[PDB]
Amino acid sequence: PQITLWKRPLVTIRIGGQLKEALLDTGADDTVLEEMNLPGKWKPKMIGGIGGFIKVRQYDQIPVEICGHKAIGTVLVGPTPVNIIGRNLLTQIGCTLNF
Amino acid sequence: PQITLWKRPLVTIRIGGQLKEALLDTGADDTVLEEMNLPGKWKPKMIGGIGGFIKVRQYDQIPVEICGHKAIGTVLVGPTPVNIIGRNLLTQIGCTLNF
Ligand SMILES: CC(C)CN(C[C@@H](O)[C@H](Cc1ccccc1)NC(=O)O[C@H]1CO[C@H]2OCC[C@H]21)S(=O)(=O)c1ccc(N)cc1
Repeated sequence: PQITLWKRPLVTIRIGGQLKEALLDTGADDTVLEEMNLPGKWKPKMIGGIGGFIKVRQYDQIPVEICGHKAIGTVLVGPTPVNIIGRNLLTQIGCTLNF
Repeated sequence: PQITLWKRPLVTIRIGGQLKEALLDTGADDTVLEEMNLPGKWKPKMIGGIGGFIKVRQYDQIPVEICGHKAIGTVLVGPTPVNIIGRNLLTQIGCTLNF
């Protein structure tokens, strides 16, 4: 799709079998989801945002379907204010910015 | 033009007659720039992201050019680690997400 920006670019995703809403976030290097259970191994990591640093759980090589487009990559889980889809997955689905 | 998301979507902007590098950020409601001493009235605000909140100064109706496209609107100024062009100005320069 082409998505304009007069509203937040919120989309439905599928992950670990479940639906969620998430924000397409070109200013995020990484995909960060609010607290949820995912299968498999994870590693403790830290990541910084505008307000400082948080602890997250890093899950690798995770399948995520975004507006019907498939990705498989790293998902961080922790106290983000909103689920965000970062560039690690936006690149997989072929996103670009256009003006 | 089209901006890839393999790397951070940094572009040149002009504001308050300084040229700066800033992120084209679909995840940001409002534009936030690194600390700078702009002229004019402002109002305090808190904005929140990963890690919590920062305090910023809200300026209104500031001219900002972004890759040669003119815009004018709200600019927040405070201790962000990166200059961020948010949706308030992205719409004004014609920016969409596409996949
Ligand atoms: C978390 C979003 C809902 C909101 N943020 C925009 C977001 O794009 C920031 C923008 C950003 C970018 C760099 C540093 C701080 C903030 N990215 C971010 O937090 O990404 C994190 C996940 O991937 C990592 O890569 C970048 C930081 C990590 S935000 O910076 O907090 C923000 C909040 C309010 C406004 N008006 C402006 C910006």
